[PDB]
Amino acid sequence: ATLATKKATLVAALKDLQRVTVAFSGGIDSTLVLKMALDVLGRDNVTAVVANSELFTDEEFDKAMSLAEELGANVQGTTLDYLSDDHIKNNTPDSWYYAKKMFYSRLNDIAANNGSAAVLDGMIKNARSEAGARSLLQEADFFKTDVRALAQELGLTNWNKVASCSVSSRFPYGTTLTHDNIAQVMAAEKYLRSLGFPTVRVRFHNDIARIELPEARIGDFLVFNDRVNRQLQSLGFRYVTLDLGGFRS
Amino acid sequence: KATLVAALKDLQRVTVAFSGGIDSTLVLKMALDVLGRDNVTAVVANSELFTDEEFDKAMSLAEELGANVQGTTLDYLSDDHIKNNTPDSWYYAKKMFYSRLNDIAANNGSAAVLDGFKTDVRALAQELGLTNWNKVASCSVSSRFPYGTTLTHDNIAQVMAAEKYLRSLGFPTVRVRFHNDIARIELPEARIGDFLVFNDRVNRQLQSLGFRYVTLDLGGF
Amino acid sequence: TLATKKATLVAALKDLQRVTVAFSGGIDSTLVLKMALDVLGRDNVTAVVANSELFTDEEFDKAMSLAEELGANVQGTTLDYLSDDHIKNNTPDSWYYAKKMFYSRLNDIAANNGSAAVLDGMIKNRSEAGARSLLQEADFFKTDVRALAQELGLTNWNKVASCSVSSRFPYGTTLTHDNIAQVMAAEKYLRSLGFPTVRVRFHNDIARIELPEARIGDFLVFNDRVNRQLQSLGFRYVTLDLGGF
Amino acid sequence: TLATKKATLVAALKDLQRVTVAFSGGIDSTLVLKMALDVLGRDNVTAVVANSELFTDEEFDKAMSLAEELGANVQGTTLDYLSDDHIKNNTPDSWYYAKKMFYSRLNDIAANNGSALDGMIRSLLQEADFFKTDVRALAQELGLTNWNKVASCSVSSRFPYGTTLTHDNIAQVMAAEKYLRSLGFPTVRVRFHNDIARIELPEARIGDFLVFNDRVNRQLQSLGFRYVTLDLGGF
Amino acid sequence: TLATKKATLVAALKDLQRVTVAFSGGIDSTLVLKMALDVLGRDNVTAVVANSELFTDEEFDKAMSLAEELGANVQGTTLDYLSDDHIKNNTPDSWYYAKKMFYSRLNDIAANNGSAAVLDGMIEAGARSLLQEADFFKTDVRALAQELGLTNWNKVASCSVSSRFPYGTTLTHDNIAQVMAAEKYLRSLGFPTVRVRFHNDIARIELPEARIGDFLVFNDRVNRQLQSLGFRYVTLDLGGF
Amino acid sequence: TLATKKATLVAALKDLQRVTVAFSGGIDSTLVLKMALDVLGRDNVTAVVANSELFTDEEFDKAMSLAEELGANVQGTTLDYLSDDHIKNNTPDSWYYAKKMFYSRLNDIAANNGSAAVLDGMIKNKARSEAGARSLLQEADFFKTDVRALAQELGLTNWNKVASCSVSSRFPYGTTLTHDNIAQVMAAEKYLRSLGFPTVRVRFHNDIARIELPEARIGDFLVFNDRVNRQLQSLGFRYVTLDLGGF
Ligand SMILES: [Cs+]
Ligand SMILES: [Cs+]
Ligand SMILES: [Cs+]
Ligand SMILES: [Cs+]
Ligand SMILES: [Cs+]
Ligand SMILES: [Cs+]
Repeated sequence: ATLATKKATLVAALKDLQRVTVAFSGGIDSTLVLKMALDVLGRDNVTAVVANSELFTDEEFDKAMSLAEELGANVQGTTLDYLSDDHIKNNTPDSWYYAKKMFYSRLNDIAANNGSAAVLDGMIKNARSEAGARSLLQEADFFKTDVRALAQELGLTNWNKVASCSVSSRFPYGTTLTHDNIAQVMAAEKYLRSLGFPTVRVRFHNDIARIELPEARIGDFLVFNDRVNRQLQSLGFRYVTLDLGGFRS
Repeated sequence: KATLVAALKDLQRVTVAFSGGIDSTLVLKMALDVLGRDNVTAVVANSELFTDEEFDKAMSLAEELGANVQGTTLDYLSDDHIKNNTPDSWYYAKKMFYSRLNDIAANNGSAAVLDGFKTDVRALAQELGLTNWNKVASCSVSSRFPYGTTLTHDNIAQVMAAEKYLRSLGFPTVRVRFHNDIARIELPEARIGDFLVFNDRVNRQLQSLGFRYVTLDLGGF
Repeated sequence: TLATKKATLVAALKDLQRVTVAFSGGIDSTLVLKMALDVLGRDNVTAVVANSELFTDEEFDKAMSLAEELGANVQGTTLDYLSDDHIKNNTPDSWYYAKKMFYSRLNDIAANNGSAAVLDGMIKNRSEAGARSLLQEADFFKTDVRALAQELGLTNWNKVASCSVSSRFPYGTTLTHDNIAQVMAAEKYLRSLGFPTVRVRFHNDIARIELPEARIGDFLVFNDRVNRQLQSLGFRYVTLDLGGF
Repeated sequence: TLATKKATLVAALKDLQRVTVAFSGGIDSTLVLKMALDVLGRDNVTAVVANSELFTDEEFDKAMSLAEELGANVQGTTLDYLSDDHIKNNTPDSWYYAKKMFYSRLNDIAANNGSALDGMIRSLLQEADFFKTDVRALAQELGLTNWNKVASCSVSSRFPYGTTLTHDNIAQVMAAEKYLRSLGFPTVRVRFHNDIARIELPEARIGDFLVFNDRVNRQLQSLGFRYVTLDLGGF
Repeated sequence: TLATKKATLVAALKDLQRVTVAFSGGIDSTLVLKMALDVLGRDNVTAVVANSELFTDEEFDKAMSLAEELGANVQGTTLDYLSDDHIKNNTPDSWYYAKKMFYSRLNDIAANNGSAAVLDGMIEAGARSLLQEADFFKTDVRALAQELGLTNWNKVASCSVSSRFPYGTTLTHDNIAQVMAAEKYLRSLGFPTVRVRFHNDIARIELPEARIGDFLVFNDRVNRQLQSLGFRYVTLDLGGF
Repeated sequence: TLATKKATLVAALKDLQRVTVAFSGGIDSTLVLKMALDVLGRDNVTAVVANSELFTDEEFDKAMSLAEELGANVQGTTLDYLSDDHIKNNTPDSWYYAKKMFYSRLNDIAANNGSAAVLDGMIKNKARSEAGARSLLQEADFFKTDVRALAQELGLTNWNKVASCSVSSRFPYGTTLTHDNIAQVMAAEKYLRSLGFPTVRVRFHNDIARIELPEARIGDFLVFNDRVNRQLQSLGFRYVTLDLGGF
């Protein structure tokens, strides 16, 4: 339960694996996994993969790609067409399962080709598990607090402090995702973020946009009312609203 | 004042469409004062598209002036143009309204039904003026529903309860626009700042009335 | 039946011949004072307005002028509410011990000028003092009060009623001249900033300010000024109740 | 005593026999105009309204309609305050030369109709001991209901002492206040500081102003101001 | 001059031979515990962490965990501060008599474990502040902390819960729980610096004035929560924190 | 490549043997001072932080402590920027004459330290080069990402993430800088900073102070309205205003 033996667990596991492929998201957990992998195995035996997809922002992709380079890993992007699976295109409740399946199926193809012994992700002990992958922080009982601590011990400083999550969550179940509406939602959230709100949602309800913000920031939002209204109207919405129960999940 | 009083003497017996406003109160009192309690019949309309406070306040308000008051109820929702909320709904409603007042007038015996310049009106008001006004004007609840939407007994009650709640918080000028699972709240932009302490309570309150998401329009009115 | 009620009221006044009216400034006592004046004449009506440590000087001056404007001969009287321990110690029965002291003074006043009874504005919604509510004996229903006032031209009364300052103190807490002055000064300040509906609840070294919730947002710009002022008025801590009014 | 002062006003008016009233549209000028009418009769009282380059056209018209509705024969007059250099150059006594020019014209009109009065609290109200609270009482007692709940001061107050007033800056200032008024702020001043607009609001209203920040910034910038600011001490 | 400062610390430690440390979890106690461990070894160092009713269980656990991570022999003990009448009735002397109970227990621990002194972290009970004797400034502590690799201390300061009560009000287990439950709630809304001041039936909240604007959306929710926790009135102090 | 960029830099430091560092507190000067310390040792590196009337005391003290904590012998020095007529007269040239005066002092310090060069923290993208000082990161092709790359590798985790311009930006170009108005502007911003607004400008318009804040922070300012008004009025301003178009 000491942070040191947690680290020791992580190091011996990697030494056993010898060659790894890292599912690199750009967050703190992914950064700790990629950083520790390089520190134990060296740049030649680690491959960082970043997924380019229509369900996450281009900025998240671009900074993650550079973040891996700053960590000293040979990084490789790969593009995933999530909308090619009908459960995702039609935004059923099982969408998450087919997305992760399509994602881990792609990473195992990559690892199988560069000879790697495992795919690595940044699951930590916090209902999620994925058999064809090794979550070494979860496996060594790394808690959110242990990740921040080991990250500071190593000097890792520059990750992406906000998770942002898949855009399918901005559409109701049963709604079909298209390039236009996804682009419509992404343009809206990019705007609200540029005003200073890193945690933001623009939920799609056809002609109504419903914005979720953290309740503690709603007071500060008032100065942007008219600008958000006119801008989100340029993107296709007729009504621009603010959900009074703020940012739920 | 000279012309209006002479016009009243000519009609002798009248029925007044009483709204509670500046015009309706002044005409009803002058009609009562010129034609007498025995010759004036005041009617105030009760309907599913306006709140009971407008109705109940109007019946008690006119009695205070000393006129005999008569309520009548109108099933606007029996007209398909209103039930289906076409843009022409206003016209069929007013048509349905005056045909009811003309039936009433014919049976009571009135010569006419009276309705409600403003600068000349404000002056004649000063001669007496009275209190227990109805200083706020009403609007039909049809405006809270889009044109394609069919009006039901439940959603009208739903929207009216929501506005009645928001009014009680201290926001007399408000609209709760109906979009099925979404409530869209219109407030005057100068009041949106003052609304913030009530956010969570309005959310849980309007949700218990049937709404799934409770929202506030960034453009106010 | 409105005329029927007014006639009853008139028959009561004419019969009594001389009256003293506890004039509050409100619509009801104003209507009573107007009808009393109209039925018996200025010389046979004495309107009394009570001055006490439990209400503001502004409130007293306002009632005194409202009686003067109707054309009534008006007389102020000062009451030492704090001499009775039931008020001084602010028990929950304080409301009645205050009203008992009030009607007894009205009977002393009435007894010396010659009035047949004391008049107040109680309404069909005191007995121990021979006080009569002519509006309530004739089933005036608040709607009739607004009605007879319009008939008579009564247009200008005291639109907001005055609560006693004892409501600013918790039960059992003893009132001193300074506590009352502290509280009233605090509310006079807060009203002057633009908050006509306000309370400064007294909790010894704590001030607890009650506002209409919709006005708290506007209140923020005055926190430090209000804090320093109510602190200079005797409070050590100045707080704002999260549950408003 | 509220009637003892009414008697003073009525006694003074009968003595004057014929009157000319400087009617501003406010509570005080309204009370005088009504009393002159009822004590002296419509034929012996003339209400004069001053129009000038220093007050709003809306302010003039609201006064004109109220005087007629009170039943007075009312007469408009225009004053070119900008022709006196003390007014145009806004030195500190500019108020005195404007008021002098105003009463000199009001004395002119009155002599020609034949009258032998203003709303200060000659000011027949400030003689009978009216202290603003007495004025509202006589206003309620008399049935007066409609006047200007917001007091209109001359726009020369928006410029620092020494600034010369032009039609352009005056219009600029009046356009800005007219804009801010339409947003829900009836009490407002836009102080002119060349390229800087300094906006005074009642402190109780500053909280509500935030939703309009960017709109007024771009609007007052379009009227000629470069920087649009809000005075922290407000009105 | 910094390298001579470390030397004073090393000599003072070597002279003592066996030590017990009052470990707070902060940077100073971390530096003292780490250097004692580095000079004397785990077998000659005892880290003491106190559990008491005036500080949180969360804070207790974090000091316990920080001490284990440095590799120290750690000894928790509980202190019943409310058995001293100065603390229970919260006179103004409470702070000093509380510290006396604390240093008496640690010196009792030190006498039985075998240590020469009780060490604490400060830049009449035999306690010794070695960073002080050697003249460490806050600037010098952060410097030696990085020289050693320390990154993980307790960045949050901790006041005793006696500060939430006025002098003369007596502290009980129940009102203390009430005050701490309230502050933890407010912290969970997002206000890390907060006090819930106890005035019997009145709750008085001190906040950073810059966050009072942001607080309004929680007004009614805080009212009902702290009312449910025992308060009758929930108030906000206008002069902030 | 980065392994061999560190290499060029470490080789360059060994050649100079003794150095003086222009320490700003930012990541770039932090990387250089840290590498000089790691390659040449504490005895051979002298960190200099400049105090002046055009920058805050907070920025000065924060840089001094960052160098102390990094393990460098740190030495403050003060510059009288207002003695140069180009700086006092707030022309568009002022920045250059300031940097000339600044590097001129670093060279005197260096001559007394015994150092072979003056090092600054400039990276690949006249005052610096007229004085002969050297940007060692520029010389190994360090780009912003290579600075961040190496900062993690050395453990550098604590630098000064906020940049800070000279006070002359609070004055229009025609205005000549005086000690009294500089004190006026700086006291005000230090005041506003203490209220909880780290990003602030007090623009000087003679009798008018015009305050720039982030729009997202204007809402929070309300409880401080009357105190900021009276405080800046006590500092010499007649009117204290807030720009509606923020920062
Ligand atoms: Cs797994
Ligand atoms: Cs109804
Ligand atoms: Cs009094
Ligand atoms: Cs004009
Ligand atoms: Cs505990
Ligand atoms: Cs300085």
